[PDB]
Amino acid sequence: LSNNPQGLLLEAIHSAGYSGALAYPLLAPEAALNRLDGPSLEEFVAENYTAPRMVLAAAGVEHEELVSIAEPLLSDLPNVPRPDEPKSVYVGGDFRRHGES
Amino acid sequence: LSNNPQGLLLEAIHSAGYSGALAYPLLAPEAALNRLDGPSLEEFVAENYTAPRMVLAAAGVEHEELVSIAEPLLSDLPNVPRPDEPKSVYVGGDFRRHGES
Repeated sequence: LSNNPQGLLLEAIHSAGYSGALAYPLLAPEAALNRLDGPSLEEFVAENYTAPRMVLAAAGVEHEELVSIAEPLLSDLPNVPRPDEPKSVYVGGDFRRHGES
Repeated sequence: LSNNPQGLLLEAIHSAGYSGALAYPLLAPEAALNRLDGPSLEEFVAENYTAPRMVLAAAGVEHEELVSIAEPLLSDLPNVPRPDEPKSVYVGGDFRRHGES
């Protein structure tokens, strides 16, 4: 990953400035990469992929046929309400990482 | 190197909280290691390993014997003017490095 310092700096800004929900990394550090599992992903999806968070957008598709095809395949999901939004607070921060370049 | 964090932190403190002389690292970073060479060592030794900065100390040796064997081996070194010691100021802040969990 080190070959793209721009993305690294953007991620470092997020990690070092935000605290919590927005400071959570986006690129799966080594330990978490080692620890992740199929059941972990399955539980994450089952808990977070609920109906009030599904939007089926179409670009050049007629509405009538689109809904006629996507109603049977989606109307049977459980109606789990939206959880509380993950709150984060912005603080200062200084990140610094030496390397070869 | 990471197996002993104490030495790493001593080196880090020296580098961070000194500026030139004491800040010069002791464990030869990778770029310096690649740059280093035999002729460079030759020149460094020939420039620095001079007589006015050499002490030969014995622990269990008669002084007469030691001097009688050492004078025919060190008396002909060139007399140099002992170039001055480097300067270093203390003002320094923080070093932070992220590793294992």
